[PDB]
Amino acid sequence: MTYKLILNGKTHKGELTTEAVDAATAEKHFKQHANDLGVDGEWTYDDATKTFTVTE
Amino acid sequence: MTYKLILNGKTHKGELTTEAVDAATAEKHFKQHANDLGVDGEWTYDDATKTFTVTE
Ligand SMILES: [Cl-]
Ligand SMILES: [Cl-]
Ligand SMILES: [Cl-]
Ligand SMILES: [Cl-]
Ligand SMILES: [Cl-]
Ligand SMILES: [Cl-]
Ligand SMILES: [Zn+2]
Ligand SMILES: [Zn+2]
Ligand SMILES: [Zn+2]
Ligand SMILES: [Zn+2]
Repeated sequence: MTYKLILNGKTHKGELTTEAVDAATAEKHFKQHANDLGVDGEWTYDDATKTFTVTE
Repeated sequence: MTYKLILNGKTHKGELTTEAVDAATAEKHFKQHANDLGVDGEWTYDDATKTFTVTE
């Protein structure tokens, strides 16, 4: 399924999508990108919309 | 000004924004993120909308 990451960082905002066979696969993928983009915040997940948010 | 990066990659799609004092500052910032997200493609820039696109 297609998962989305919403980044609400102080220096980086936006949205990334990726295809993953399960939610853990997508979340590990996304935690790597949030690290890469310097966004260290609070994580939430919405299963209905397959959307992770990271908020600084 | 706020610049945007549109990523149209095979494995990563989405949009990132950042504030930068000039376009070269934003583009260097964004080229680092596209590298980080594994998106190596053709770059275009639209000055009217301060938008870089990278397309695989
Ligand atoms: Cl799917
Ligand atoms: Cl950004
Ligand atoms: Cl950055
Ligand atoms: Cl500004
Ligand atoms: Cl992605
Ligand atoms: Cl990735
Ligand atoms: Zn799928
Ligand atoms: Zn950034
Ligand atoms: Zn500005
Ligand atoms: Zn990705």
